[PDB]
Amino acid sequence: EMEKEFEQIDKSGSWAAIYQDIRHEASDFPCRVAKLPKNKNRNRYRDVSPFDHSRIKLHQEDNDYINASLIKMEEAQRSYILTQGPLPNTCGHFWEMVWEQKSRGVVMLNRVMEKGSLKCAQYWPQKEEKEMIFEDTNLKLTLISEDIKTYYTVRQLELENLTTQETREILHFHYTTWPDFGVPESPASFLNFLFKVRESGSLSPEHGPVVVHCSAGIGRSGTFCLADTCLLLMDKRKDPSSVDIKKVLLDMRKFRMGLIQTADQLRFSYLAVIEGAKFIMGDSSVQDQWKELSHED
Ligand SMILES: O=C(O)C(=O)Nc1sc2c(c1C(=O)O)CCOC2
Repeated sequence: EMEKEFEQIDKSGSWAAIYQDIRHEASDFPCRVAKLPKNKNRNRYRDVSPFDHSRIKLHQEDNDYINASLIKMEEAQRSYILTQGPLPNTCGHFWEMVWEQKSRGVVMLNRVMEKGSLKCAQYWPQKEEKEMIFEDTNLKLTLISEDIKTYYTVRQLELENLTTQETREILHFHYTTWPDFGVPESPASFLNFLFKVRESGSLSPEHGPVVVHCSAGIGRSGTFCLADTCLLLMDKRKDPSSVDIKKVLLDMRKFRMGLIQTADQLRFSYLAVIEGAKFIMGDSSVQDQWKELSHED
């Protein structure tokens, strides 16, 4: 079990070296388009880029570049798009991505402001009466409503492709108390948020991949995707002991660099997957306990 692994790791206390090891083994593939001079103002961090092979291409003639990747989990049969927090010049690209890729959900794990700094553009309308038009990629976006909980909010957004006037509804799941380079307050509130995204239908192979972002699209997003895929993998077979957590993080880092930013986020992933296995293994009663524990209202 991952659970025995956990206990070994904790008792020796070697999370850092374990994480060190993941970092040393992770793949390294080129990011030449991300590094082209034209794309400088499209990347938020110099040292966080999409790999060329897995990047998302915009369906524009101009410049198809966005800092986003498709994480395509073959065995689990689930994909996500991981991306950075949109910059002020790329919010139009971000929604073009959502449109072209046919996503139904956007999972945001950061606040706009963190640690004194602007981690992300305000890329969605905070009120119904004030829509956003993105003239560059010709899209319009309206808040339809939202559902504010103590640690998270769910918005319903209407996205319109102005050119054809086709519209779609996007669900936005905003986790607002997961610290940059930190962990959730607990596995319970993490799982509570994750199962809310799952319940909503957005992960569900009739839609495009869910878009997951934090500020860089690697630390908080990798943690979220790692726990989700681990639980999925375990569901298809009903076999916890077939899931190798480190190795699934390593399959994911084939598609985007840097997924999971610290050893305690790695450690939090084992906690999350070990708690969530109770639900996958057929005690659905823990779901309701997570919700209590989480203090959602
Ligand atoms: O938002 C996250 O969870 C995340 O991965 N962020 C990251 S990863 C990363 C940075 C940041 C940041 O927010 O400043 C700054 C550059 O180094 C790597």
